[PDB]
Amino acid sequence: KKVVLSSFSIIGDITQNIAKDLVTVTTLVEAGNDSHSYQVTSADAIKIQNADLILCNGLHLEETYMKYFTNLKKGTKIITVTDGINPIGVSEDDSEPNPHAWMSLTNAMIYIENIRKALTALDPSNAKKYELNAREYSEKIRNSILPLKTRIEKVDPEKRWFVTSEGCLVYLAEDFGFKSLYLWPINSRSPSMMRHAINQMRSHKIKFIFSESTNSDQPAKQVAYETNASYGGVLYVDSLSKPDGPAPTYLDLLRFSLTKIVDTLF
Ligand SMILES: [Zn+2]
Repeated sequence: KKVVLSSFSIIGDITQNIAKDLVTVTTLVEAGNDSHSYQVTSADAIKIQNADLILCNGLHLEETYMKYFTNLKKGTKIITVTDGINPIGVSEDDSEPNPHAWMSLTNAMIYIENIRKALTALDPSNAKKYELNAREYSEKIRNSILPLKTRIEKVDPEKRWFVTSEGCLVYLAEDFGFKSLYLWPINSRSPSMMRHAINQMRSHKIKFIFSESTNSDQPAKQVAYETNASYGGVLYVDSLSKPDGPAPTYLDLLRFSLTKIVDTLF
């Protein structure tokens, strides 16, 4: 039985829905651990050696721990599951890529397709099962998320802003046709970015700013105070929640976070 290692919980869960126990799906950065800054342990090194296929986000998500993906089993490839996704930079222009491509309905389909493709090349005798599984999961995501997009698209053009702490929604904004404002591009910053967000929120009359499940809510609340806006609450973006939490799957993560976003716009 083949072993497929996903770099973090979001990719692991997507892969599980496509493979459905045809392969063993493992995860490097488990839910609750930090996808942007991870220390690979000795036990993790065993997962890496056992991997017949390694599934990474790319867009530099794994840059600080890519060095551990060495001395690999012969034939084991590292697949970048964001292939075909136009990067969005961390600056406001050339700059490093923002890694959070999975916060997008469109990109969900691309993650799924790339994983289907890689699983099929790894395990070609199960091609028909991966094909079926990938379509079913794609439809499942679409059925849950599209009604949220439909509500979101009713927002008036003046209020088309996602304001967050980390720049975690830049791909969602591009996907749905919103503008995004944030305090720092990637979780572990700067006074000027905070000042810029405060001025932009006042200039555009923005009413809400969120924080997220793995960072502090204090900067968002301070910005809310200084802008006469409201704190929007906590979104899930960088990790699945614990199993008894609100976002224990990728589908649930998208559904929860987008629901919470719509429920502040209306
Ligand atoms: Zn992040």
